[PDB]
Amino acid sequence: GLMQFTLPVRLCKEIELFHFDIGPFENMWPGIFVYMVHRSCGTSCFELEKLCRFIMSVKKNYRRVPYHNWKHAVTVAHCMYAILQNNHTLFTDLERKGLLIACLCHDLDHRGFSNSYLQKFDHPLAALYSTSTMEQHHFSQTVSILQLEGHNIFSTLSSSEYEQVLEIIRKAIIATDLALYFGNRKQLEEMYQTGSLNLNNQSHRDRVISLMMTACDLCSVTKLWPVTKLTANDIYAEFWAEGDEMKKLGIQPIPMMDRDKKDEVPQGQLGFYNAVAIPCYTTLTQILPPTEPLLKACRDNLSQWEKVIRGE
Ligand SMILES: COCCn1cc(-c2cnc(N3CCOCC3)c3nc(COc4ccc5ccccc5n4)cn23)cn1
Ligand SMILES: [Mg+2]
Ligand SMILES: [Zn+2]
Repeated sequence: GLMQFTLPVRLCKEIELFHFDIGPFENMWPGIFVYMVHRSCGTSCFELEKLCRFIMSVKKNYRRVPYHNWKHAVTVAHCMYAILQNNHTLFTDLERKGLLIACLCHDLDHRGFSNSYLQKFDHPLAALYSTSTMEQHHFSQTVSILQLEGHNIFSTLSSSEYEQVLEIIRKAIIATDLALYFGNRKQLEEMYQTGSLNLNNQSHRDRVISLMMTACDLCSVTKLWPVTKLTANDIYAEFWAEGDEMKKLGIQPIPMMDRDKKDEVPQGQLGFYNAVAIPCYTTLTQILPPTEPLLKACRDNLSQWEKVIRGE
């Protein structure tokens, strides 16, 4: 059904840009993921029938929430695409496959509630996945969907190669738990500076991949402003929707998840960039220099928030 698709020539060149925006090509998002895989791992790392089967199932299990939904998955997948394409040598054939799948499934069957909420109100997900709650569920879902009839796109890997690819996927879905980013960047940051970072060192390698994921995951901040500005709202609908349930249970939510403090949105976003996004994209560039356009777009949108906060 999908299989017969081919991307328009108008988009081939734009799709390679880091600041590419999938937004006005909704009914092509699956096609673009077929595209980004064929361009990266060639047209014969997955049987086309099995890839298309898998993507549409991935789509199915993305809910109709405001931010953590199928649009957000593809956008992330795209960033990693642009990262991988700009640093083609540095990552193994096997890693390229995993990181393009892992991104796509990184928020699979997401409920639009944080781990804070799922843990504060004792959700069964928090009963099972004690830390990194939603992030563990997300990987879980990749497993089941892979085990579905005719979905195992990796089935052509050796038994050992198969297990390596799941590890990579699992590690990269967990690293998108922002709680782990701070420590991950902190440790990356020192390794590079104290001069001990080493691609060859597999534990070192995993952190590079984890930060990559965090860069792709938040990459809405790296687009043209009228995209970035629109995307900001999407996250807040979700956040405030969380707060609102808390309130219906007698509980006051924190400012970010309280729609009565929406006049502070620029304030939050300006502080988010400075506390999270900028450091992320600084350490990504420092380690992966040709991926610098991200940091550049992140700054651009930062001063756009400045402009707003002080009224221009
Ligand atoms: C506990 O919530 C889950 C963990 N968490 C997620 C975030 C977070 C993630 N992504 C954000 N993006 C990516 C998409 O483009 C918009 C920015 C993000 N923005 C924020 C905004 O930060 C705040 C902080 C305090 C605020 C207080 C009042 C009004 C707005 C605020 N925004 C938090 N996150 C912060 N903590
Ligand atoms: Mg997540
Ligand atoms: Zn995400």
